[PDB]
Amino acid sequence: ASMILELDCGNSLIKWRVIEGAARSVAGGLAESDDALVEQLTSQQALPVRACRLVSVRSEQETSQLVARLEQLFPVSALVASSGKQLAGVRNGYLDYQRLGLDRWLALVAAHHLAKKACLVIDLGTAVTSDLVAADGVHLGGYICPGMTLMRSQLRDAEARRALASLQPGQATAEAVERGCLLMLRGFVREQYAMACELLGPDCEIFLTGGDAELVRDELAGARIMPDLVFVGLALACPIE
Amino acid sequence: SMILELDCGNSLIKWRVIEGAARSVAGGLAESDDALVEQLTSQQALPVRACRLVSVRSEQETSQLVARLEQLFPVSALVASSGKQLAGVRNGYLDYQRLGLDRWLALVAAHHLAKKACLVIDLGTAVTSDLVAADGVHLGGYICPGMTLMRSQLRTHTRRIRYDDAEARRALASLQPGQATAEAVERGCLLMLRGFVREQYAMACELLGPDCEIFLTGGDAELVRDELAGARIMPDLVFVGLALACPI
Repeated sequence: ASMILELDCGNSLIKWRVIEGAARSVAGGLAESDDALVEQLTSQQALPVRACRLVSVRSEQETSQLVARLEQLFPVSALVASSGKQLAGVRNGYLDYQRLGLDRWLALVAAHHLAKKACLVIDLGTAVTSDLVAADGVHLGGYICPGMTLMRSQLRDAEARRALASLQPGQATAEAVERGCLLMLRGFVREQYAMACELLGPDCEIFLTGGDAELVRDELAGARIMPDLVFVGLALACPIE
Repeated sequence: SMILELDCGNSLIKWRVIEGAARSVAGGLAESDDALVEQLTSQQALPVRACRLVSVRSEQETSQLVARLEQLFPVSALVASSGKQLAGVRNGYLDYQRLGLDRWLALVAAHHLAKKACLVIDLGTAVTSDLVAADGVHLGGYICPGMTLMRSQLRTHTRRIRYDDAEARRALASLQPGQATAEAVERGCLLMLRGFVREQYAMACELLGPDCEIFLTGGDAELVRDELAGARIMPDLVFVGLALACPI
């Protein structure tokens, strides 16, 4: 049969996966550079990839280049997600709908599509984003702030996890920074939940995504953790056969 | 005769001149060793006959600043140094010398003034928070980015984040969901900042008791003080500690 290669092209990373059928992932990875990406994908050209869809927050030129390299590695005609005032019953909340990062857009649309209720959508990645959508599908807007990665490379994995074994006051540089930043991130999440309760109601659905979701999930007992949220939205934005 | 006081941070150099025990009559933020020596020129007259300072810079850069000072004033400059104890306060870092000297003097000043357990947060380019038990024992602290650093990080992360100061200030008039880049970024970062402060307050109530005194310093203290009505805002906290570290 034919499989689909999906990609999320962020500012500093490219996440990809190949799915069989509707959404069963059989392979995927994270590339810190296009060369790393080509390197990883080259090992999967054995897979019957015959379709491709992706979302990108990079320049129109940078994306076309990537698309070109993709269409070289696989016999496909890549679909590229684009800005919209509406998608799957969800209304873009930006003054200028095109100003909304496409990654945030697809994820928040995916969330409302799945919940059909008001929801809080938080992406804990390199950068952190939070978006709120009313029960009627209207996007209220959102927020942006740095993630653990950006906060780190500014003031400075198994060893860092050790510094994070406690959130009590640090007695050494490494501890102060790691615990400081995580408490700042955890603080942000609580501010988002409070804001959502106020504008969406206490029973709103909560969606967490991004590689650092695990660091804050304990704060919201009922939150739904979905590493591939954006990809759910990408299927809606670029439907295939 | 007056005293010239300086706080040499990694970037800016906050200074002031005081008459008597601590009455400030002049001061300012010098973003560079140059925007200082000359900055002590503009509004000038003040007859300083003593000087003390704390610095978190290389022992090189230190005398590099002390240099153009030992010449501008007939004073034998006093420099604050690390310590395991000061004015009844115990340094809480495993290696007492790794603790930022500015943080150190500010938290010591706080306990010196309260004589109770305290939470001390400095809302500057970078944000720091330290806790001190009622017996004067520093439990340690936290370090994280402040507003300017968070903006800087995001700016560097993506070219899609760029706007005017005017648009930036406009954005902070509300904390509701942003509907434009400046609104999402400015409100996001401020909520993260306000969020960090609430976590610190919770951590303090836990380890120090709900009775602990709260001290806020740094230029961005105003952005978060409403969260702690009882908070004591002290822009010059570090200088209270400098006098304890270098008495005159």
